[PDB]
Amino acid sequence: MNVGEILRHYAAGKRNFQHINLQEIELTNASLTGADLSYANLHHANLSRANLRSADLRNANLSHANLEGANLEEANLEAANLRGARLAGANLSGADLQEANLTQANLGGPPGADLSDANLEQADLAGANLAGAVLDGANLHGANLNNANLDNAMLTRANLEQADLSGARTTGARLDDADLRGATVDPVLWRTASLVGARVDVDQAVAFAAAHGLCL
Amino acid sequence: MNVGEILRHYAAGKRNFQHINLQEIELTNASLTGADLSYANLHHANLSRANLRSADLRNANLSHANLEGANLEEANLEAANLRGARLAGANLSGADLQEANLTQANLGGPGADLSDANLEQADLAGANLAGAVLDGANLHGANLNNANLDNAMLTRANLEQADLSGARTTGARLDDADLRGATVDPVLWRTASLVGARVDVDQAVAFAAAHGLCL
Repeated sequence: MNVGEILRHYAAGKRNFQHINLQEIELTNASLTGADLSYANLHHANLSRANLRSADLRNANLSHANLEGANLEEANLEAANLRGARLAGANLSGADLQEANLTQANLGGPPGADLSDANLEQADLAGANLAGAVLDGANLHGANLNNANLDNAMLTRANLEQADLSGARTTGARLDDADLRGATVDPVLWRTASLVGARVDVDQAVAFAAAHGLCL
Repeated sequence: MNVGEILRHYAAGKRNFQHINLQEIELTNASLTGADLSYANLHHANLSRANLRSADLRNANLSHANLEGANLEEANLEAANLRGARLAGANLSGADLQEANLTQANLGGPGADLSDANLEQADLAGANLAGAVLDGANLHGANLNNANLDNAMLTRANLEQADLSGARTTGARLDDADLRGATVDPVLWRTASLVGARVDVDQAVAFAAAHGLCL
């Protein structure tokens, strides 16, 4: 299916486009709210500035898709493939992104995506850039953040239980009131992140002290 | 006994002056090394710049004594009363000061040197040790209530079982100190350098907590 066809259909009030192939498509500025694009192929698709608010994108292939500046508020992205996707400035506030693959995804730079209150449970964000991103209130229970860039990323009140932050850059990260229990973190995180009211284990508290040079 | 008598005796090679009353005495600059002054009364004595190296001053009353700039290296001061004593610039390097009462004592505020001193069980409550050097000192079980340790150097010091409640610790260097079991305020965790400092599990927790972490 091409651009014109699908815009027409949406304008007619059609909302079921599930399984549709839209690889490489130019839907810049396109307005597709409430659209069911579950299981859709959008590999390398240009959705720059698109409005996808409340879309069903569950299981969609969005690898290396440009969503830069797109609206995805309360979109269902569970298990969506977003590997290498360009999301700088995207609004994912409230989105269901659980189990989604966001590896290598660019979510901001010295600009930042908004993921406030998003569900990122079990999401694979390994190697992702979230520098300056906003994840205030987000659920990252069990999320993989290996080698992720969280420089200046705001994670206040976020749930990082059981999360892996190995290799994550955390300079300027704000984890105040976050729940870190059971997360795997490098000792540098203790040195870099602000952690006021952050919730931790006993093992974590010890690690925190040790990371400041204390011996036991 | 007055000044002249005792200087003469020392110059003769007499060393036993134990129990001698020298209250209020002016022994500024006096040189009294190896002197046994155990149980001596030196209340409010001026010993400014005195050399007391290797003296036995055990149980001596040195309350409000001016020892400012005095040498006390390897002196035995165990159980000496030093309450309110003026010790700015004194060298107590290597001294046995255990059980000594140093409450209210001024040790720098230019500091005194207490390197490698034995301060076990010493009462230093309310003392001023600002800028003092206690590197390597043993303060096991010492009372440091409300002590000023601003910029005091306590590296490799033993603070096991010590009470530092109310102690000011801005700029304090506790690197490689042993803190196990010491009682400290949470502010100490915030203010002192603690690299290689040895701590309890309960201390590690308190440390985190003092940085705002919740359990």
